Amino acid sequence: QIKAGLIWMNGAFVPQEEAKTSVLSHALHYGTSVFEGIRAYETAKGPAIFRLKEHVKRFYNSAKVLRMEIPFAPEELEEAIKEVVRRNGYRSCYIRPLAWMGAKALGVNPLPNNPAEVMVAAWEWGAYLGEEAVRKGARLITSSWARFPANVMPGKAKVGGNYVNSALAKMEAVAAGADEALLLDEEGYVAEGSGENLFFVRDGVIYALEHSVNLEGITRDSVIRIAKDLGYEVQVVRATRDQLYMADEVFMTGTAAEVTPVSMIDWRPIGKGTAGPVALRLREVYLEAVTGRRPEYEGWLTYVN
Amino acid sequence: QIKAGLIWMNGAFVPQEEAKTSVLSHALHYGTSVFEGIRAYETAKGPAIFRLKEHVKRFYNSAKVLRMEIPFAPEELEEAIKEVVRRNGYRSCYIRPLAWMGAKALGVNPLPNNPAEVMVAAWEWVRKGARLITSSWARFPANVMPGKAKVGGNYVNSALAKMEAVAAGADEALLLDEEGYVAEGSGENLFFVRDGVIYALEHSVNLEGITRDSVIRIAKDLGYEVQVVRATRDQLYMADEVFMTGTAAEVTPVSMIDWRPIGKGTAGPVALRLREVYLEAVTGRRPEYEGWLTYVN
Amino acid sequence: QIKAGLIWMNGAFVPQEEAKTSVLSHALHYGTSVFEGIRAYETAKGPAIFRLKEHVKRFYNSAKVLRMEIPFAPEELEEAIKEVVRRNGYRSCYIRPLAWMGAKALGVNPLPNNPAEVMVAAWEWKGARLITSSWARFPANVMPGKAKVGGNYVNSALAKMEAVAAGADEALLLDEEGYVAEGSGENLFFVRDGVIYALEHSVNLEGITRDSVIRIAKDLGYEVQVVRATRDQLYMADEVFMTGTAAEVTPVSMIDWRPIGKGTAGPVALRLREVYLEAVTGRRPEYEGWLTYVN
Ligand SMILES: *Cc1c(COP(=O)(O)O)cnc(C)c1O
Ligand SMILES: *Cc1c(COP(=O)(O)O)cnc(C)c1O
Ligand SMILES: *Cc1c(COP(=O)(O)O)cnc(C)c1O
Ligand SMILES: [Cl-]
Ligand SMILES: [Cl-]
Ligand SMILES: [Cl-]
Repeated sequence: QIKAGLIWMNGAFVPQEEAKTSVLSHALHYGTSVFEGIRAYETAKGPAIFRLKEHVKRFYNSAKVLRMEIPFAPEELEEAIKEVVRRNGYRSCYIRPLAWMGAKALGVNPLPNNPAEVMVAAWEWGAYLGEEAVRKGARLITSSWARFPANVMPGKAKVGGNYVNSALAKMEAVAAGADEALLLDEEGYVAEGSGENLFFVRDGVIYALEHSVNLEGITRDSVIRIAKDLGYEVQVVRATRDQLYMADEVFMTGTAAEVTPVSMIDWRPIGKGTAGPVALRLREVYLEAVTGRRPEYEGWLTYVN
Repeated sequence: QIKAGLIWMNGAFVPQEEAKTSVLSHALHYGTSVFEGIRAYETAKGPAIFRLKEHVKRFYNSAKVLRMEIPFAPEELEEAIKEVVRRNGYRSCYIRPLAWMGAKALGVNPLPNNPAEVMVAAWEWVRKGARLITSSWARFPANVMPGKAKVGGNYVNSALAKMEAVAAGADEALLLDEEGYVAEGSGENLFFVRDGVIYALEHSVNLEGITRDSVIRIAKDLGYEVQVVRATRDQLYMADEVFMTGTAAEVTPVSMIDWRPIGKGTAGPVALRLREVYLEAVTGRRPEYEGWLTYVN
Repeated sequence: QIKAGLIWMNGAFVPQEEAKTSVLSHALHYGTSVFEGIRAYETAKGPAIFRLKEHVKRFYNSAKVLRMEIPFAPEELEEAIKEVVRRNGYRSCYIRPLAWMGAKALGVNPLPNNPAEVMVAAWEWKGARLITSSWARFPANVMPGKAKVGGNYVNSALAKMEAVAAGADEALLLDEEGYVAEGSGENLFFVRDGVIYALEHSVNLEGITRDSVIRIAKDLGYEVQVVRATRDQLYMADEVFMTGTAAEVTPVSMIDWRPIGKGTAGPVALRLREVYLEAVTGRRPEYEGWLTYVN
């Protein structure tokens, strides 16, 4: 499977083969888990975790939505997140904290299963997209699956069950020949990708999409701050698929996707048909920030060493 | 059970006992009435009615939505509201102006019943925070009921929600709109605070609160950044603070929603400061906000 | 019929009489066409087309929504538009560019019909009373509301007919959720306590007149906010007005038989309208950039 190595399991690191849970775990049956996507980027000062506290804060916030009790102080989880990097001797890596309801009972109500089991795993990237691919840009296709209304699934939380919607949309997009899916909300407005927030640029202005039913991305937040620091005007608005069709540029953000320009949506080219200068510039500054080359953004980094 | 005393009835004051209307009144059958909630607070210079002008304007605006004709000039209603306070010797009181379609006919169309009958009555009138529960009743879409007006019929929705919330052990209900976003309480506008920024909910299908308006101005004067946004229930769950505003509720901190504590689980500093400046304003202790007060004496 | 005169038909001008297309044209059966509305106003320096490039850009943008191919460069279309005014001797006129899918086939899919055929035609050019329509403007995933696609106007046509039959001048469409959207072909604004409120784009077309009015309003010193609005927010507004190439800035004095403010055209709407007219007729140096002098 995934080459994670030593995994933190409820308080102590164990070999990957020991990082297993009962197949009767509530979360494996009812999607009652919460997770985070965190990255450590190598610097000449060792690995630096990007916006660790903001991600951990969201982790506990997601748990609160499910009334899930995480039996560890945020400080303990933060230490575990730094340790999973050190103990495995990783430089750059992806970190996946997970809290899930165990196998105490299988009634749909997860309360009797509290407190939640928790683990932190991390693994290295197999490959990265090169500048050629980034410039060609991602191709999106609008999904036939709508992102869930705000009173159907908790869209501000990274709750496991939520991703059945993301999985269905992603599979559909790939089957259609696209790189990613663009989900609309039930009313017909653009929501977000299967796991990425959307932005578009028109006549010099950068438009971030309102939160609506989307997750409040930390990369999105980072990109907006960076854009403003560079002197760009940033507006937050609700958008339709055809506002994106006629945008000068479109790009998406996410911990895994960083800043990814989108060159085509529903087989309709965006602007020049390749990544545009704004998205390529934002991506560069963002990468400079996460890899510790921007003193003004060092506050966002937590050095493991 | 209400100790209203002298009530202004279509032009003249009469004892509470005499303030009655036909049970064939259109409004008692079809909810065709409009009302307001106005408060008078005691100050060093006597009772002061808070934002009288704004409330009366909305009273007439609500009537317009129903194509209801109020047979009095706003100035006359304003005098009656001041008199209801004076004549009853009130200082701190709740004032309830009410215009309703009468008993001329009972066809559902209220036009034949114009002009409306009008009456004005009044009666003498935290850190733990209020507990809310999200309702199973959604606030009406903007093309179903006039959500910007205080129309009587609208409150069947509020009544159902409030009843459900209290039965569930909460202090107030939090209504969502039909699309699933947060709307407002049964009779209060909502706000939340996150990372130092105050978020006032967009008007959407909610009533444009005068207390909400007041709080925003106060917040800005204090130096807080205020953003007007649409919000989901979980954005509130993760807020540092959340509070409600309304004439009766003033500025009320909300410490818990759906049994999920908000922030520290007790009233937060921001909501408390806004409430304090608001109470200072309505009691005549803020010169910069004196324009909002109408002194009875 | 319309007194268009010489019409540009896929590259060359021909008498109106010859400006015809097969009744088997895809667009005549399935609404697969795109168009624009552009005006030329007389100025001291001759006819001037208002914001020509922005309109042409939207024309091509509308085509992209339908994956329609326009076999001419924007520059060529812009020249044709200027020429339709010159050749016909027009001073103040309405210009109607149109790109439509032809008669190559009649399967609903329009791709086999590309490239589109194109034509450019032109003709010399109290407060409105509105009634809220029983037809909702289409959701953003039902019809492309940011594009001037022919088929979209069946919705506008139905709303307009209803409004007129009800005794009003124009229709006010709500979106499916119940919020105000726009008129059959005009963007909406309202004024309350000195502030001008432009409606968010939601499912509406991004009007060029709306854009011009917002800039003018800001330049005059007005505070402008962009919001979502309900019908009763309009009922209680001090003023309500709508914008569009044909409607310019039109004040709205009544909605659903409920008077707006004074019940007559208000000062803000009337002023924006007058300043807009001054801009399009070349009397405001600050807005000269928006004009294209034909001569
Ligand atoms: C994780 C996630 C994102 C991206 O948020 P980041 O904090 O930028 O990683 C966006 N949308 C969804 C649905 C997500 O789960
Ligand atoms: C009266 C009312 C409010 C609060 O408005 P205030 O002007 O602040 O008193 C909020 N929501 C509803 C539904 C109301 O009826
Ligand atoms: C053309 C149109 C408008 C007006 O836009 P302008 O660019 O100002 O002419 C508004 N709504 C619709 C549906 C339209 O087709
Ligand atoms: Cl397609
Ligand atoms: Cl619960
Ligand atoms: Cl009516």
